[PDB]
Amino acid sequence: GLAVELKQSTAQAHEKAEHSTFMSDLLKGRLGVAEFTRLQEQAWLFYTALEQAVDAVRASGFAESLLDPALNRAEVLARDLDKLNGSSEWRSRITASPAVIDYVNRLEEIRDNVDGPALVAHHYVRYLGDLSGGQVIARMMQRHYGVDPEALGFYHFEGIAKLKVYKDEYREKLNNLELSDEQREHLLKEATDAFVFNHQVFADLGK
Ligand SMILES: C=CC1=C(C)/C(=C/c2[nH]c(/C=C3N=C(/C=C4\NC(=O)C(C)=C4C=C)C(C)=C\3CCC(=O)O)c(CCC(=O)O)c2C)NC1=O
Ligand SMILES: [Fe+3]
Repeated sequence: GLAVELKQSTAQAHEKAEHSTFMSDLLKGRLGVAEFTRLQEQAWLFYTALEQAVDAVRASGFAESLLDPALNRAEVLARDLDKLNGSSEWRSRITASPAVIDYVNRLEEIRDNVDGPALVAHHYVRYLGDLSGGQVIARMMQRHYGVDPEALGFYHFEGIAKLKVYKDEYREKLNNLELSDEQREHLLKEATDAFVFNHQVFADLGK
């Protein structure tokens, strides 16, 4: 089924991204809230784009049930960024790193083409990862750096009760999407690209 094909097809790419030096250093406690704050700022930029593409694709009637508005992160992230930075100065200060320009560009292309299969791929890579590994990242931020849980809204998924059931239903929804061979292939290739973008985001943060 598609959920299994996605996981396996992308496993290599998930591994490259997951074990990048910046994320590895961040999670081990080698870095700081400032570095975590920089990541969330870059994530705000790309979640903002992702969610415009989700909106376009949901509106077209494609994969509707999967593209649960409860997953939207951009607004909670801004709120986390207001707390982390102590004001909204960040909105005028932040600039997309080169990795984020490419990532955001691809998201805007998908938005504008209203490319359902491609958007699903990006949705899987960001949201199922947030739901899967996000409590680990949040827990490390509180543990290593004393980050206040109120500045970790991005990881809380307010509005979802049983998380493992949610993930299971999300995978069933993936397995239920109607897709041509052409569309399945395009989705799978796009999932690898999504991991490729995210790894470069961390590389650029590492620099
Ligand atoms: C850009 C980096 C990055 C992305 C986009 C990412 C996404 C991601 N991680 C996942 C699972 C997972 N992710 C992790 C671990 C991590 N996940 C993390 O993001 C980090 C920092 C860790 C480090 C511990 C583990 C253990 C699983 C298995 C859980 C599952 O399959 O639901 C899944 C679901 C796999 C599936 O069920 O098909 C996705 C889409 N993981 C990443 O690392
Ligand atoms: Fe992960």
